[PDB]
Amino acid sequence: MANVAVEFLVENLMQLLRDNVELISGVKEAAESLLQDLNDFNAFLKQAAKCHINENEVLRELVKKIRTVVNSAEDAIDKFVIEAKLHKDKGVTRVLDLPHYKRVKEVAGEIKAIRNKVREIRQTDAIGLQALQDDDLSARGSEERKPPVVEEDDVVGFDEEADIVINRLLGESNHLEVVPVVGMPGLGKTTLANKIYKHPKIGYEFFTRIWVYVSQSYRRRELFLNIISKFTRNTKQYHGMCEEDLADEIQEFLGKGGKYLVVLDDVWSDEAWERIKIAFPNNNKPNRVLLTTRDSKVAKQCNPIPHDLKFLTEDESWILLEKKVFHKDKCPPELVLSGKSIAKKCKGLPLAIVVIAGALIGKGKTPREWKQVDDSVSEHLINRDHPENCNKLVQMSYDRLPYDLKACFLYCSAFPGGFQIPAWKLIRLWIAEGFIQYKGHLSLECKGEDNLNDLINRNLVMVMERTSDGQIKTCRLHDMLHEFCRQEAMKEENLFQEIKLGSEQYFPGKRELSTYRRLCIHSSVLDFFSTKPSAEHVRSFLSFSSKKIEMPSADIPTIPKGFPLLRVLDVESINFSRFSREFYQLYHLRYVAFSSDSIKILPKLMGELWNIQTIIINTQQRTLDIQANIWNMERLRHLHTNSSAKLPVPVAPKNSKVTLVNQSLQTLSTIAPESCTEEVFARTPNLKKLGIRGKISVLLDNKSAASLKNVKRLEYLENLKLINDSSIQTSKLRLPPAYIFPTKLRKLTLLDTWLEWKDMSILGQLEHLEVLKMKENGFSGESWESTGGFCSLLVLWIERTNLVSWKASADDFPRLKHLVLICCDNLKEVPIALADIRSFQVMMLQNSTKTAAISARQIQAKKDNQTQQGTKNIAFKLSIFPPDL
Amino acid sequence: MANVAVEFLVENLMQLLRDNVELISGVKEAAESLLQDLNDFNAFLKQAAKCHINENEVLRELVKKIRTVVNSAEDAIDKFVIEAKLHKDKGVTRVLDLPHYKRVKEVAGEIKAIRNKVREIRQTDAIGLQALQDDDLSARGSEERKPPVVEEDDVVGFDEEADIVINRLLGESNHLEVVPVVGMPGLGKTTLANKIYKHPKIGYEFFTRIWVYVSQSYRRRELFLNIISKFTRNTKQYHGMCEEDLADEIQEFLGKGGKYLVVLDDVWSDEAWERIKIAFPNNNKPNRVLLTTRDSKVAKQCNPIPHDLKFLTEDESWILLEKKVFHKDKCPPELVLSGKSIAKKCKGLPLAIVVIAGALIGKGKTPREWKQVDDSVSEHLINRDHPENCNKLVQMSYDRLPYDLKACFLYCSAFPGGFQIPAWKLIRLWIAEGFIQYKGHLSLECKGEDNLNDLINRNLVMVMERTSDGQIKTCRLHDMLHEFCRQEAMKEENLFQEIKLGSEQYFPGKRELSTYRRLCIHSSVLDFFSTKPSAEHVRSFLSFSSKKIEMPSADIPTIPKGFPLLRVLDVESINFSRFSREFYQLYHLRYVAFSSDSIKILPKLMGELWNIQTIIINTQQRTLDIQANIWNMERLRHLHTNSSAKLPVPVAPKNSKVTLVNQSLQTLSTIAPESCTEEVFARTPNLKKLGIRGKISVLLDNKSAASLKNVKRLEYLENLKLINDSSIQTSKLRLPPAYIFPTKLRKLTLLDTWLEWKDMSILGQLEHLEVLKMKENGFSGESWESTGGFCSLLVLWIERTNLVSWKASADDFPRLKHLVLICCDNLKEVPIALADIRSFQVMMLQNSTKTAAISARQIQAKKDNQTQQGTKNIAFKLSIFPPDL
Ligand SMILES: O=P(O)(O)O[C@H]1[C@@H](OP(=O)(O)O)[C@@H](OP(=O)(O)O)[C@@H](OP(=O)(O)O)[C@@H](OP(=O)(O)O)[C@@H]1OP(=O)(O)O
Ligand SMILES: O=P(O)(O)O[C@H]1[C@H](OP(=O)(O)O)[C@@H](OP(=O)(O)O)[C@H](OP(=O)(O)O)[C@@H](OP(=O)(O)O)[C@H]1OP(=O)(O)O
Ligand SMILES: Nc1ncnc2c1ncn2[C@@H]1O[C@H](COP(=O)(O)OP(=O)(O)O)[C@@H](O)[C@H]1O
Ligand SMILES: Nc1ncnc2c1ncn2[C@@H]1O[C@H](COP(=O)(O)OP(=O)(O)O)[C@@H](O)[C@H]1O
Repeated sequence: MANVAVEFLVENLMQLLRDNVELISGVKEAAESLLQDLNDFNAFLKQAAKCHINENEVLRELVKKIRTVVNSAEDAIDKFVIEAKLHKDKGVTRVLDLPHYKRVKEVAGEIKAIRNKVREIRQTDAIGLQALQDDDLSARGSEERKPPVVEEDDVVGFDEEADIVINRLLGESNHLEVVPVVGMPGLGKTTLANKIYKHPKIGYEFFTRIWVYVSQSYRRRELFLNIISKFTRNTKQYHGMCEEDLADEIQEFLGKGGKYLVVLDDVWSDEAWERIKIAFPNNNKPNRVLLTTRDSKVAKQCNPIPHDLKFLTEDESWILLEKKVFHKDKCPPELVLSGKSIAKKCKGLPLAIVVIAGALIGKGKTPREWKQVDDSVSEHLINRDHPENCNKLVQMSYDRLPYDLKACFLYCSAFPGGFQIPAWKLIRLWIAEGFIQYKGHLSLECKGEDNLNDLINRNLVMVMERTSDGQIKTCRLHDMLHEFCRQEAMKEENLFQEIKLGSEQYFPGKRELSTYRRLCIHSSVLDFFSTKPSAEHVRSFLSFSSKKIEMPSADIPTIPKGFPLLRVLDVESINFSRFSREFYQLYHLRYVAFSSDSIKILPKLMGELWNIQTIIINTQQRTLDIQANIWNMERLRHLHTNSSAKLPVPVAPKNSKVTLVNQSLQTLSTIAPESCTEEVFARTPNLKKLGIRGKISVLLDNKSAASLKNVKRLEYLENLKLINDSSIQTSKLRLPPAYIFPTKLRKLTLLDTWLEWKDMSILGQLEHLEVLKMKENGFSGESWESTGGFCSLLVLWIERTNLVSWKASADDFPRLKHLVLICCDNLKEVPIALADIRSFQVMMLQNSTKTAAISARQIQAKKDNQTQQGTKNIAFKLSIFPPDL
Repeated sequence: MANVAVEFLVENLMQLLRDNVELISGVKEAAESLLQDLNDFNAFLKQAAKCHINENEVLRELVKKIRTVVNSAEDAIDKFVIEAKLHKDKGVTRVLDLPHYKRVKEVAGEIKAIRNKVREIRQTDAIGLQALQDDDLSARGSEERKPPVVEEDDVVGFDEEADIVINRLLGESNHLEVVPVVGMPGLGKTTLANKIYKHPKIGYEFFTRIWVYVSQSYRRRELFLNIISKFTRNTKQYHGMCEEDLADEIQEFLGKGGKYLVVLDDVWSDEAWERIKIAFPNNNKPNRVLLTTRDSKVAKQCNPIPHDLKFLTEDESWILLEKKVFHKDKCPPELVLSGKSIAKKCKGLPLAIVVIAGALIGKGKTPREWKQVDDSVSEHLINRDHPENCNKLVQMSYDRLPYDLKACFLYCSAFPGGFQIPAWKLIRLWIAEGFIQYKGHLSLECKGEDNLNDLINRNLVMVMERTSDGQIKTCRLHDMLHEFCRQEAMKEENLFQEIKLGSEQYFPGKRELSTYRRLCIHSSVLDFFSTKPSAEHVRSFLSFSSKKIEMPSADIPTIPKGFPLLRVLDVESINFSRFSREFYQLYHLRYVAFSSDSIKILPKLMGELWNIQTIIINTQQRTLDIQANIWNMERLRHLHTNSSAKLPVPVAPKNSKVTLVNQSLQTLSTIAPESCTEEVFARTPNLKKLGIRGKISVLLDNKSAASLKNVKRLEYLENLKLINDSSIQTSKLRLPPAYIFPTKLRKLTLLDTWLEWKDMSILGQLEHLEVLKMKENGFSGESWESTGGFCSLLVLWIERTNLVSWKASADDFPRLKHLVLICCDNLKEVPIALADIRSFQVMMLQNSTKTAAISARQIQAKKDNQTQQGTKNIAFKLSIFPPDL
């Protein structure tokens, strides 16, 4: 939508005028003029949006060229800004910088012609404003939306295929067999196969169970490395071994672990199965493979008997729609006939019905909306076999979205097919692109999380992984939605364009690449950069690859010089050895991610990019030294890192009264303990997440820095992590008293502190802490005895400890819901008093002593009797690692 | 509740341990013990609150003797803190200074005996936990509450008595006659009388109309000063007059305004009417006065025929109940029988029904709750005429309130009966008393406002005046609610104690005062301070008088020396010549208000008080100079003033890296223009309100306009005020461009800037501004022509300008709701296009030309025609203050 670009340009111009007067100084009148005209433009596009522009040709004619004239302005202003900052570097103290001030004033001549153009067009727009304001529709207020807790996890009317499949498997002893499943896209082969892979009988039967996704763009060796990973810890060794030997190693590991069930998803080409099957050892055991698909030929080839999936009958259809649109509550009677007619209109496709329930949630729950939706569906599914019917249905759902979500959905279609989207990165990309604008009081990140939850609710985006906290950790887009969104973006809106290279084709020429605004290259990238492209109007550049590619020493300069107007640059999948000066000459850079293996210092010139919001760095060295004045970069909001970062020593200005305290700074992913000082925390009042890697001892000792005591100043801090990199128990470490920590702290992580279990009382004293995660021998001992305090703790996580005896009472953990016990191969039993807590719902116990498993089964039987006893308890689910136990 | 005191002590001790380590260095061990013990008792009392406490004597014994212990600990800790801070001022560098640290360390010995007693209680209270694990009631989640828009403005079934009285009045023209009304308290005499005083016929008949609330606590001379103020512009002439001459002057002015209707409310004693009546000139006019009362005797005395009021019948009863509990929606059928049974039991009392509707909102909308409240209301209204039948019903409603709202509702009875509570001050007092504890993300002020709205919703608190923008401005409690709350506080909770000098009340001795925790003296207070009281354990002190009382030069030491442990101190009704040296040793002072007439400097000693949150200074000087280090005091949240305040020049610590940036500061009432600087605005990031009184020229001068340009830096600023004191139009003033102002600014006020009307284009560009108030010739000119831009402006307020011509179109102000036009004595036209704006609903026009009134009547006719045309328009109310216009 043109509104997005208009708003972003207005905001950036305002920020540049307020903040940096000197750069814009030669053209201030033109800046203010463009500001007024863009405000008026935005109002006009809103008024046009109120109407159905597609209904009138004149309205559609009017919108065109609103966007091009706006685009011409953005270009001229940005070129001017970069030119004048280069002038500042020139340091021409001449009063009249006649040489090359006439170049920045050539850009200003373009600016002036552009201001003249914008003054025009605005006069024509004033014509037809009154006529447009005569008409309006959908005059209503805005309501709230609510978080997407799990709902309808049960699968309507699909027990039949589940039981048939679970029956078929385990037929012939000592045979490696494959179970094909087919059925048109959106039917639910993955959903049913998930229900199988999570049915109790399957987990009872086979010990090893691997979930594997194999699309068309799948890679064989990438898959083998990960499957070997399922068994062992490190794959960096097998980065240097052949696929065949890798196939052999997977075979040995998989054969060792008794039986095995392996799931490969959405296969496309029979040769794909032919190649992948090698790793599986046919060692004369009843091991079952479960592949699903869409094409019939491959299913038939891999086994002469494919099990075809089934459509949902009319009743299943209506019940499913009722569930999705009305969630737990039951439908009010008046809409029943409408909903049943729509369900019948669907023909029993779970995908069409699901998206339609999303559209109904979007419209409302009033009879007029239901009748209109019924009429529209009765029109857009006249055929069955044509997939574009699903596209028409999704378009109908899509039309009702707010334009802000319209931008986010398309931009979520940017990622490659089959790629699992990291939610935090997706939110930060949305922020840096300008799709989320200040409205209200929520922090930008919270608004982004709410937007993602909204998109999940109407069933456009399917969630894949969730956190311990219950939040979302990784999402993606179903194939049909990906195709519809990609076509809509690359064709209509020109949001972005992709450059995947088919056989016997060439990367476009400079004239074509001239008309792009964003690039995505998810295929051979070094090949596009060996050509030395040049497109002055590329603002973003995305490359979400699978492997890590090295960048040749003679090829580093190409990105900075080819695209001198970047804003977003995510090349996390490309490893750099260094950087060139043109890099530090990129002055519009907002988002910047990159990897590296020999980087140790963040050069100081990097602090001259005065618009950076986000920074993400990967480095193999333990210590990363930062020399750029991050206290100078006003708008910095995040600084991620995987090594231990050594922040610079802060100094306030001497001749300037102004103090350097960043109000908008929310993260310091991993800083060294040496910098956990009073001043570092004086400068970050609003900090919400902090991490410290290094030798946690320096913190805990009270000589060098009362560092844990320094932590008291961060009032809003809500997440902390203590990572120790020393591998030597030089002394014993002691946590300070529980009045030093912040009050809202909600999630803590320890790793190799090696603390004594008596200190757990201090943590019990904390009030709001909701998740405790101690990994890799965080607390050392053999005797912990609960002493109360964990009033609100919701998830407990213990991994790689030598604890033996634990003792508690049902009043120690009143709100427990989740309990994680990993790699505790020296614990004996879990206290049974944990079976008394009502909310205790999920437990898991990995690589643990079998006596603990027997006690856990006792606890499960206890809670089963409780729920049987008429209490309104939440259902009980257990998990014990041993297949036998 | 004991919970609130427990929590406040815990929080204060935590803050003391964190920030001031040295003060509590000698006792930190007892301090930490006590801190853990107080957390344990907080949890204990929560569990006790789960099980019913009112009904059980064992519980009401157990809870006692914990409060005594916490109070003893509080007193010991506070005495320790004061003596140790005096030790800091002593500056004894001796390693071992026994004198006055032996007595301080034996104050720590008292602390140690108290910690021992707390340990004993800890051991004892653990006994008796077994029963608490058994019992728990009202286990449920918390939902949201919504802001109080007007509900049931219309009065159910009262129209008939309004008819009788409106018909009754005006019968014998040319006579001064009083109209009494009688009907038991809580029946609605003032509701009906307000309905009359706002009936169109009344305003049409009489020109002048006055509202004057009266009560037993009335004061005549104040009444007249108020009665004459309503007519006059300057009260200076009448201030030094005699009460009889006050009567004379009110007589003359009341005669000037032709006829008149005067309303006097809740007259108690005939002597009152006899003493008041002289001021009314019985000038042989058809003038009317309206009295209402709860007593028959005085009503008979005033006139031999009082019109006794009626009770609501059953239908009106149930109608009122459904209205109050369901607002604009209709009751679900199942609850109809219950609601009607309750309404019938209520006998027809509007107050009983209103309170029961409030209780029903509080509980829920489910049949079990309705049956419960029904079976309880049948139980508590056995008698009829008697008042206590009402008190019991309030008890039923009040029982369900959260323990947080119970404290605030009780604390609202501190104010003397018949006092209109200033809402902002009330919220600030609640904050300083610790009643509102940080919960969530809302600012403390927002949480307080929400709490007040909640209290209003249940119909416990009656609103009196609202602001321009629709918010609350002052409130009060109905008499019976005040009596119930007063007894409940003074007797059961010992929340506070009043000392009302009756004809036979005489000031308690030192022993009795040894037991109070808070005082309220709303009577002669100089008389109480002539006695030189002494009570170490008084924490608050409140005196909300109506007059201003000057403090004798010999009694300024009495407040500090008598009460050396003060926390809150509101004596805004007592003028101070100066402050004695003990004021600067009230180190616990959080809230401090006072007045003055000769103060010009806040001496630097004031900055030594490290806990001050709020400061209110009401000085008659034109300029107030501040020398206390505002940047040193860390918890400062507000600073209110009358004179152009001249803040000190900021300085950073030379030898310390610390930066003096207050995150909590949120107000500066009237700063001097000279101090507005980037140095100051750098220190106050979250500032939300700013005011600048002085010579606005320095600001608005484009050459020195760097001032408002500095104002550009406050991101969250939401309210700004420009007040000019100079009476000389020395030059013409121009607003800087609209990209300098913050983006969220919602309300602007100008006063004597004398700006050209062409500049209103700048203010049009601002997007979110919702209320514009220009007073006392803000914008000067004779020709303003609207140029669009006021996208979201809701109220327009023009006062005392020589504008003559105004031109606009219905697209100029799309969202206007209320238009205020006062003292515009030279306007000739009100563009008719304002009648095409649907949002426009209330209009006003005061001291304006007749042609404007004609145009306004045409506008009302137009909107009436529109609403007649089937459009869903919000009903239109027009008002011209002088009816003959
Ligand atoms: O807050 P309000 O209830 O709306 O009172 C406002 C205003 O207050 P704000 O602009 O800060 O909101 C002023 O009250 P104070 O700020 O001084 O406390 C005062 O006008 P001045 O700026 O000239 O002081 C005037 O109240 P009053 O009529 O008692 O003088 C006015 O009243 P409104 O409520 O009608 O806006
Ligand atoms: O499950 P989560 O709720 O995501 O919690 C953590 C955490 O994530 P958050 O701090 O954002 O909540 C870590 O995030 P990052 O370190 O990448 O910033 C991540 O990595 P760490 O191991 O270093 O904590 C870790 O993932 P994992 O432990 O698997 O590596 C993950 O916990 P999960 O195990 O559930 O992913
Ligand atoms: N039996 C079912 N009941 C309700 N919804 C279903 C069912 N089966 C699939 N879905 C819906 O279909 C989507 C899952 O996609 P899916 O059909 O498994 O992809 P494919 O079948 O193409 O591999 C989800 O939105 C899910 O809610
Ligand atoms: N029909 C009604 N008559 C009188 N009061 C009503 C009615 N409906 C609601 N109320 C509410 O009852 C409250 C108490 O009445 P009020 O007029 O204060 O008592 P009184 O006039 O007897 O002192 C008022 O705030 C009013 O809003």
